[PDB]
Amino acid sequence: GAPWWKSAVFYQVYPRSFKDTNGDGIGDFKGLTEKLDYLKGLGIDAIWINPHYASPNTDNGYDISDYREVMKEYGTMEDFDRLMAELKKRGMRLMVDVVINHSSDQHEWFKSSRASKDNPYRDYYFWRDGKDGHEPNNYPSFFGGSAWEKDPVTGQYYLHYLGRQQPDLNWDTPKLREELYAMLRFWLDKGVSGMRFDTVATYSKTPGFPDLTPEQMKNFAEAYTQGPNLHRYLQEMHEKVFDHYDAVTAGEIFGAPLNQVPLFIDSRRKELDMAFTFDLIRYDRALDRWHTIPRTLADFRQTIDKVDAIAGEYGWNTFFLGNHDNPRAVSHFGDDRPQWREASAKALATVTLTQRGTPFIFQGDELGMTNYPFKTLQDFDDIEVKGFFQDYVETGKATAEELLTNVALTSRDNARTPFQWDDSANAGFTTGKPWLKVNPNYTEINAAREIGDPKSVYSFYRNLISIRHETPALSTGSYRDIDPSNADVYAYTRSQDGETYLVVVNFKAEPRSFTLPDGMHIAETLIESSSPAAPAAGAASLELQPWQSGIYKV
Ligand SMILES: [Ca+2]
Repeated sequence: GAPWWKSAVFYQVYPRSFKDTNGDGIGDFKGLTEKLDYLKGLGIDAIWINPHYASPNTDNGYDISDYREVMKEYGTMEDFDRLMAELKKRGMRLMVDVVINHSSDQHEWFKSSRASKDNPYRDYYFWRDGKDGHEPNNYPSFFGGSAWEKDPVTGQYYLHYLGRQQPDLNWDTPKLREELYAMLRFWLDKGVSGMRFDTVATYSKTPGFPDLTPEQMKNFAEAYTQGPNLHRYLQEMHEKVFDHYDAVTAGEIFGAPLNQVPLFIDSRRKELDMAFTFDLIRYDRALDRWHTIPRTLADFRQTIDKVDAIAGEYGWNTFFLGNHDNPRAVSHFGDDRPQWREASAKALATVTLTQRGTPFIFQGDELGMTNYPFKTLQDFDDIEVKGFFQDYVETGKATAEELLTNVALTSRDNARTPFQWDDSANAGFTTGKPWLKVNPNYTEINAAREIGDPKSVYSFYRNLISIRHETPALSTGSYRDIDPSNADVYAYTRSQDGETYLVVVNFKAEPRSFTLPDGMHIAETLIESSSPAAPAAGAASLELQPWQSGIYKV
């Protein structure tokens, strides 16, 4: 019998934008804890929360200044415990975000580290001499300018792949690794059911920090995942920590080449249980990460196929169409125009809940929430956008207008707009002023209107989730794409123990025909979206309306 997490449905909560209960315009623990019935009624088994630790919030939780206290905005340790207690009451599990590629520069380790060259915490981080009057090498940072930042106190530079205020932690130092393990135990001893490892692939640094080649320079993300001790560190963590608990582990394997993913998730390797990969969510993103490249369904399905293949027999994939780091699912993979939004958010739901892997639903997608209509660069909270302005506008590579028009479609802030609960002031997210503006379409896209309506996107999510739970083939069954070259109609089977299901999803806003594989016939129709009528028992083909989806037993 396969583990519980292979057949669970996860939901991702970005606490900052989920539910505010005290008017500061920032979501919090009490807010999440109040919405657990909503989550439970949806069908959700397990929730992954974004970072909830003490932080200066230069990168909204991903710069942690104390790994053993909760973030002051979210509430208190007691609130957190209540959150756990309430989830347990409902038979739900918590996965937390674990952010140990870097800490905050306000962490006490970094404060001590930077204080002098000879202190017990110097090697908890990377400090290095400049070269030829400048940085130690040509590493760029994700968040703009150099990955190296000079400290006048010592004259040395420290490494930061992320923002200046997120110094990278030095995993080559045994005492630092040991501290990380003791920290992971402090959370696991409290009964957390899962841990999601932020940028898990960049823990290992290249010895000698040589320069990146001009090639490696255009794809720095990948270069940062090539550290030679990476897998030895992941194995040690497992042996010293995960072996002693029963929590599931999942890595954000950002920037790694797809062929290396099995090293992280082959269960025989005793590293991680599940992979978040980014081949799909970035399949139409340019190497600079702010332009987009036109792709088709054929690219979409071929990427999924490849990613499926690498899980193999002993590895396991999560599956996701959206997260706090990417544009909104229906906007990016669907068609969010008002006449197609609901139909294509339904079709993407069918995709999400029939993939082989553990699906993760990002807060708000079950309502068909969309990208935000940003109007000026000042509308972005996102430090990644500030970084693009620094790297591309101030250098004369692009104008402010070219940045705006492109990052409007790609920016993480599209995912971070407050969750749309009802059509009251600010979608009922807060009674104060939201930290990031609510999307005006809230008057038409809100949980209250959606739950009341059997034909809504929400109701469709709920129904799909019930179907998935009832049908083991749809979680753990094999996956086979009927026709990978087809750019109109996505279609594939899921099979387990003699039972085979067929999923067919029209990606065109026009009617289309689908012909079943020779000798395959529709036995039953489990569900359809945007269909006027189910096929007949024995059908050898299908007619599809714009954006129609369906799951059929064959
Ligand atoms: Ca609050």
